[PDB]
Amino acid sequence: EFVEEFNRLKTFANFPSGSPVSASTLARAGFLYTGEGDTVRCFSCHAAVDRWQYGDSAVGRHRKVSPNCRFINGFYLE
Ligand SMILES: [Zn+2]
Repeated sequence: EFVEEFNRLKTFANFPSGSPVSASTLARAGFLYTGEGDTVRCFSCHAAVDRWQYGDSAVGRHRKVSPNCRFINGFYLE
C-alpha cells in the first residue's frame, strides 16, 4: 500500500513549502507526512523524524534514527 513511493508522496498534501528537504526526497526515503509541522514517519518502522535542516540527508537521518528498518535495508526493493 505504501510500498510504492508515489502513494507515500500523496501524504505530503499540506507539507510546509520551503522545507530544507523536499517531500519527494522524503517520500523516496520511505517517509509519510503526519500532517503536523515538518514531522514525518517511516511507513515500515514507524519512526518519526522532524526538524529538517539544510544539508540533511533523508536517508542518512532515517538510518541514524532507525538503523534496522526493513525499508532502508533494501528489504522492500522490488
Ligand atoms: Zn524506517
